[PDB]
Amino acid sequence: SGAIYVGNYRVVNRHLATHNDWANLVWEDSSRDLLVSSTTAQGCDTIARCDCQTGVYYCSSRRKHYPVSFSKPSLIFVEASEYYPARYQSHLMLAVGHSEPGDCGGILRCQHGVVGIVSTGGNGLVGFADVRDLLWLDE
Ligand SMILES: NC(=O)[C@H]1CCC(=O)N(Cc2ccc3cc[nH]c3c2)C1
Ligand SMILES: NC(=O)[C@H]1CCC(=O)N(Cc2ccc3cc[nH]c3c2)C1
Ligand SMILES: [Zn+2]
Repeated sequence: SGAIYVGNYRVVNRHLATHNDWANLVWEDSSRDLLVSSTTAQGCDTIARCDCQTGVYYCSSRRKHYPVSFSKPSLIFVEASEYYPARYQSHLMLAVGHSEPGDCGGILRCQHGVVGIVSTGGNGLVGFADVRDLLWLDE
């Protein structure tokens, strides 16, 4: 679990969105595993606007933060799960690191701010849904 709170927006993994997220829906993209909902209270998380390929992510299944080198956002095949059939997930970045399904929502940050959230993993990999291209989150 986990979310990004920026301005009047809440960014979550689409597969973990709640009834309240869907009732206040702003945008969603199944191919990216992202959903953004509106909030009444202002958030002050900062989104990175950069091309960093290193950062640190929070891993809830270890209660620890880990440094990572990750790939640029790209279209990657993701095997079927109980939430999606087998498909290409877009805007996904991979890195070597520990992740389990419940780690989804952990934030990846660089020195500029929030880069994305954990969305995939397995066998010593961790995949993050990028949010740096969503410029409208800042307005
Ligand atoms: N026309 C309708 O039936 C909609 C209109 C807008 C609307 O908020 N709902 C209720 C609702 C809310 C969240 C969720 C998640 C899943 N289903 C939901 C249903 C019903
Ligand atoms: N973005 C997706 O399509 C997700 C949807 C929810 C989901 O359970 N998965 C499989 C998955 C996710 C993380 C991990 C870490 C280790 N094994 C994992 C297996 C894929
Ligand atoms: Zn950066």
